[PDB]
Amino acid sequence: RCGAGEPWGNATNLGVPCLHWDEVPPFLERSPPASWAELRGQPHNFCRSPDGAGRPWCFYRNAQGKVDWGYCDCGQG
Repeated sequence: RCGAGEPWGNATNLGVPCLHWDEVPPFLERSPPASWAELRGQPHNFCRSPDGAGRPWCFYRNAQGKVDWGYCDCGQG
């Protein structure tokens, strides 16, 4: 019990901040499950999920310099 597909906003609930969708570098460190062009949150940052598993996700940037995507659910591992 924590939140089934809980979009914690501009940070993954596990505790890692989401980067802006238009600020996603061409050299991405993690590969997304599909094209995310239609997440349509380009100007801003925020957990996005049209389909997949009814579970929002964002691309997060960590303080180690990496930019990968993560599920906004509740520590998805």
